[PDB]
Amino acid sequence: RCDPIRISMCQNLGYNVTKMPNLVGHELQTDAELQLTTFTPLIQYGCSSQLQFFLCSVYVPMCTEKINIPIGPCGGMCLSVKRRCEPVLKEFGFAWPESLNCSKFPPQNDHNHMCMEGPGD
Ligand SMILES: *[C@@H]1O[C@H](CO)[C@@H](O[C@@H]2O[C@H](CO)[C@@H](O)[C@H](O)[C@H]2NC(C)=O)[C@H](O)[C@H]1NC(C)=O
Ligand SMILES: *[C@@H]1O[C@H](CO)[C@@H](O)[C@H](O)[C@H]1NC(C)=O
Repeated sequence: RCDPIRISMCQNLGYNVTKMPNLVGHELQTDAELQLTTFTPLIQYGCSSQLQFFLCSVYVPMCTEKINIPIGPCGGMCLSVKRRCEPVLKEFGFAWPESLNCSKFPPQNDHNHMCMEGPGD
């Protein structure tokens, strides 16, 4: 039921299996890996120690046999990462993309919603 993560920048997270489609709409890991390259300057810059985990959690979200939904990031981590990384996008004339809008993620790991919050699987 769950597929291993083929994306190289996503291979050290604490989980290693996923299920497409991801939280951005890709059916294929390979398309997600291509789109991920857009962010490598940001990752290289080091605006947030959580950026890689956050992007991987969105582009290649955690799958488990016990759960029928992709498990993505919590809104809290998204807001934290946005706070640190959006300034870098903006100084270069870009913006925090709509597809990473922090509203589309659950606010906290509830018993009413599941999401990840740190580099914790
Ligand atoms: C981010 O996502 C949120 C949640 O969908 C958006 O909030 C809605 O935005 C639309 C478009 O203007 C409004 O019609 C709704 O009334 C908004 N809902 C709420 C609760 O604010 C938001 O527009 C998106 N963009 C940003 C930058 O936050
Ligand atoms: C995936 O990662 C976990 C983390 O400890 C490891 O125990 C498991 O053997 C790994 N499996 C694969 C297929 O990478």
